[PDB]
Amino acid sequence: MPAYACQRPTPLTHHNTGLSEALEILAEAAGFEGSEGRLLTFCRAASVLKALPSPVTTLSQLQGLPHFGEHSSRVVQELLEHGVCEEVERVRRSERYQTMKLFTQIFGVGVKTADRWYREGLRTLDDLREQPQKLTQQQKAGLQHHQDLSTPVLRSDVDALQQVVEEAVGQALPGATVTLTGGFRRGKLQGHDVDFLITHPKEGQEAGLLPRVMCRLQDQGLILYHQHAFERSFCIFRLPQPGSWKAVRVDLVVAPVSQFPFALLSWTGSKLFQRELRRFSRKEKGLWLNSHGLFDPEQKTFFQAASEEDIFRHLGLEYLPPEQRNA
DNA sequence: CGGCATACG
DNA sequence: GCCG
Ligand SMILES: O=c1ccn([C@@H]2O[C@H](COP(=O)(O)OP(=O)(O)OP(=O)(O)O)[C@@H](O)[C@H]2O)c(=O)[nH]1
Ligand SMILES: [Cl-]
Ligand SMILES: [Cl-]
Ligand SMILES: [Mg+2]
Ligand SMILES: [Mg+2]
Ligand SMILES: [Mg+2]
Ligand code: NA
Repeated sequence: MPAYACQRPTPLTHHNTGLSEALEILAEAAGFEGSEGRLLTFCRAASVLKALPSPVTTLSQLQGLPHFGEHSSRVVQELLEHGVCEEVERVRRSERYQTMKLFTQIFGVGVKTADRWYREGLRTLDDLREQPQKLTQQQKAGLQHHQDLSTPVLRSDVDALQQVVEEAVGQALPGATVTLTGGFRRGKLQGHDVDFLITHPKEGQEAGLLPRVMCRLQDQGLILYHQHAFERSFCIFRLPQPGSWKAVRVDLVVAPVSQFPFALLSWTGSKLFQRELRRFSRKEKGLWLNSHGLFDPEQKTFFQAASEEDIFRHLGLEYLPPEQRNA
């Protein structure tokens, strides 16, 4: 079992679901306390279990697996022996965890804002609604739409939404294309949002595109919230439903075609997969990876990629399709 | 021990 | 919290 998640296939569904879920609770709680390192270790340990070919049934099967030391091994040991880990259950029921989870789930509220509200004594969404002078416009939209945004987006919803985005994109710039990315590209059946990547086959034509797209969608009455030159939009869209509609989070990103493989790789995820790939690139290969390119800081050159396959090859990694990037 | 991903809004 |  290699140490980086980008070195091994990780499918969406696997054979250690309960164990991985428990470790991810501890990872999430570590993040709420500001410990990024602990969060990463617990996330990495969970992801190792997702990559195994069969269920862990005995503690001895953890021997030699990366990211399993005394703490993660004890969690697994307790789940195997008793079906429950006391530390995990204590986190689950804790007021701190439940409130930080509730607050950070809001679009526009991160850990730092949630923590400050927690320390001020706030606990519920109605607590926040009763003090709207303390909210940004983004947070107000996140709070007004919180209920709809807490409902999973279905893969059945995605097709309808891609068609409306394509219509606006085609008027904004004929020939521009829309690609589904994020979790749905990795095979998820549900999501918290829909992620799209937009480009045009003629380098340079995509400059200035996203404002033109957003203005068109707003004129069609489909935008419930957006932030307004720009190239990324994190919006709330109106999606039709039987006799009504619901609010859905949609992310739109524009990239030049020369950067498209890098942007597609970056926005397809998973989040852990991308962090691990970027860490691998820098620490093992001495190359700096981001959503725009892959840089050699010694030669001061960028690697020209025509496909995600090119990028895996240039990092010396076996290619993983999106469905195997569910780290 | 140092390190832990990344840039745009 | 774990790796090198
Ligand atoms: O902190 C982050 C968040 C997101 N991303 C990049 O943005 C992509 C989309 O980020 P999302 O937050 O939309 O996640 P997701 O689509 O994988 O899963 P859902 O919760 O939406 O179902 C991610 O898959 C990752 O590639 C990061 O690189 N870092
Ligand atoms: Cl590999
Ligand atoms: Cl690390
Ligand atoms: Mg998504
Ligand atoms: Mg998104
Ligand atoms: Mg230390
Ligand atoms: Na949030």
